[PDB]
Amino acid sequence: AAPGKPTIAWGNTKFAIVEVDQAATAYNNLVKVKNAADVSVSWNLWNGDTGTTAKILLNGKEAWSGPSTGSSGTANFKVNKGGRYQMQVALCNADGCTASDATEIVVADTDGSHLAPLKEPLLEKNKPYKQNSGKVVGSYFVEWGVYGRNFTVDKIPAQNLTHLLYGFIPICGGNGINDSLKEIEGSFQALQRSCQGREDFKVSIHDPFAALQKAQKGVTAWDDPYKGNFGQLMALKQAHPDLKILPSIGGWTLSDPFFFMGDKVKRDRFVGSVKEFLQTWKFFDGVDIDWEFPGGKGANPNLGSPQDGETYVLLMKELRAMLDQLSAETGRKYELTSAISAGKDKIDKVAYNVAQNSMDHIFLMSYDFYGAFDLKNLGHQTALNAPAWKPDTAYTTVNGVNALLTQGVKPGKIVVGTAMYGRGWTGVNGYQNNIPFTGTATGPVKGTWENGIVDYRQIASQFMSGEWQYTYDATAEAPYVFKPSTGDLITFDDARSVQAKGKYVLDKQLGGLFSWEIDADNGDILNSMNASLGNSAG
Ligand SMILES: Cc1cccn2c(=O)c3cc4c(=O)n(Cc5cccnc5)cnc4nc3nc12
Repeated sequence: AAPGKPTIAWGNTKFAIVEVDQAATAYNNLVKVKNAADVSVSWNLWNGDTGTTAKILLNGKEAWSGPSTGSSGTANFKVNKGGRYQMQVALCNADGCTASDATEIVVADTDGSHLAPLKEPLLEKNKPYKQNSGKVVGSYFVEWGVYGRNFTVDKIPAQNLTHLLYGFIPICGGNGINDSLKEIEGSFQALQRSCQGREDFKVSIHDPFAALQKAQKGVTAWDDPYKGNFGQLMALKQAHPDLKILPSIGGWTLSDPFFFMGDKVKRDRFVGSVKEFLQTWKFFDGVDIDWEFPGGKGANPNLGSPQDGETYVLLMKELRAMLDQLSAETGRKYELTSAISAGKDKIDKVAYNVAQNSMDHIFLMSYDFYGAFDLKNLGHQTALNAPAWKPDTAYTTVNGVNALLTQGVKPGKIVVGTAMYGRGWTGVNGYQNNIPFTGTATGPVKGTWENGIVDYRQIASQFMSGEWQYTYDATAEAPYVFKPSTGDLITFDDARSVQAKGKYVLDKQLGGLFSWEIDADNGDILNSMNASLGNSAG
C-alpha cells in the first residue's frame, strides 16, 4: 500500500554556491557569492500511487518536502554545503516511503568539496619525496603558463611541495596605477576589462579565462562550475590537504599599486578586498605580497618613495590582523608571506626585523643577481657566495641572508630562493683567464620564451652537449655553460648548487627553499631541493 517508486527526471545536476557567470568579462559580474546553492529536482511516477508527501533526500537527509499532488513534481530548495550528494526523491504515505534510485548531484564550493581529488603521477624526472623535514619547499605556478608553456596544474609535482604560490593576482587600477602593465601587449587593457565597475586598489583576476573557464583535466564537463587553474587547484587541495596554496599579489609588472598604499584609505580598501577574495576562493591558504620593490627601482622608474618601508610594515601588520580575524571566523590557519629583493641596498629600505612579527615566511629572491639587463657587468645570477675573481661581489645569496640577519630577522623566517631557469648573454668577449664573466656581452642569449632567459629544462636538454663548456664554480657554488664560438653564456642553478643552498639552509637554521618557476624544471631542481633539506624519498 506504499507509494510507487518515483523516477528522477533528466535535468541539470550541477549547482554552485559561488556561481561563475559564463557570459561576463568583469570580475564583479563574473563571480556571484551566494549563501547557498539553488538546487532543483523533478520526478515522474510511472506506476502506482503517488503517495501524499514527496521528499528530496540528500544522503538520506530531507532537503525539501511537500504534498504529492500528481504524477510529476518539481522541488526547488537551497543547499548551503558543498559536496557530491546521493540525491533521491521519496514518495510517502501512511503505509510507507518509496525512494527513487539515487542520482548524484554536485553542489560546488570553492574549497573543492564537490571535486574528485586531482592526484596525478609525477612527470619527467620528478621523484617522490615526503615532506618530513619541517622545512619550506615552495614554487611559483604562473597563470599564463597554460598557454604557450602548456604547463597546467595537473603537471605540478604537488607531493614534493609544502607551498605553491600562484603568480599573479592583480590590483585594480588604470592610468597612473598600473602603468607598468602597458609594456605587455594587451595586458593593461585586460586588467581594465576585468576591473570594470570595480574600485581601484581592490584585487581582481587578471586572466579569468585561464583562471576559471579553460577546460583542464578533471574539469572538462561544460557544466562544471569551476574550470581553469582555480578549478584544478581546488581539486589539488582535495588530493593534498596540507599543501599551502597562496595567491601572490604583485610581481614585476603588477606592483605599481603598492606605491600608493601610504594612503590608508587605499590600504584599507586593498586589505578588505583580500579578505573578501579569500572568503570567495576558499582553496587559498593566505596571501603572498610580492611588492617589487619598496623604494622603487622596479619596473616603473617614476615610482618609489622613502615612506615605502613604513607602508610595507603597516601593510603586513594590517594584513596579519585581517588574517587573524579570518582565522577566527573559519578555524583555519592562514599564512602571510612576501617575496623580497635579496640585494642589501633594497633590503635596508625596510625594517624586516619589525615586519617579521606579522609574517610566516620571507621568500628571499636570491636570483636575478645578473642578466641581460646589464651587458657590461656579468656574474652568477643565483650563486650562494662570491666568485674567486671578485670576492667583493655585492649580489650573492649570503649577502642577502646576512643583511636580514643583521636587522634582527629570525633565521627560521628566511626561505632561500633557487632558479629553475638561467639568464644569459650572447657575444661575450674580452674576458681574462678563461673566466667569461670578466668580459662584456653584446646582447641577450636566445631564450626559451623571451630573450635572455632559458628554462632549466632546455639548459639540460640542449646546452650541456656539443660545443658548450660546462663549469661548476665551487667557490660561488654556481654552474654555468659557455659556447666560445658565439660567446653565449648562461648562469643557472643545477642539482649541485641547489644542494649547496639546502645544506646552507640546514646549517644556518633557515626556513627552507623556494623556486621560480615550476614549469621550467625537468625535475632535477625540485628533486635536489627536497633531498638537500632532508626530506625522505617516497
Ligand atoms: C610572460 C608574462 C605574461 C603576463 C604577465 N607576466 C608577469 O606578470 C611576470 C612577472 C614576473 C616577475 O614578477 N618576476 C619576478 C619574480 C620572481 C620571483 C617571485 N616573484 C616575482 C619574474 N618573471 C616574471 N615574468 C612575468 N611574465 C609574464
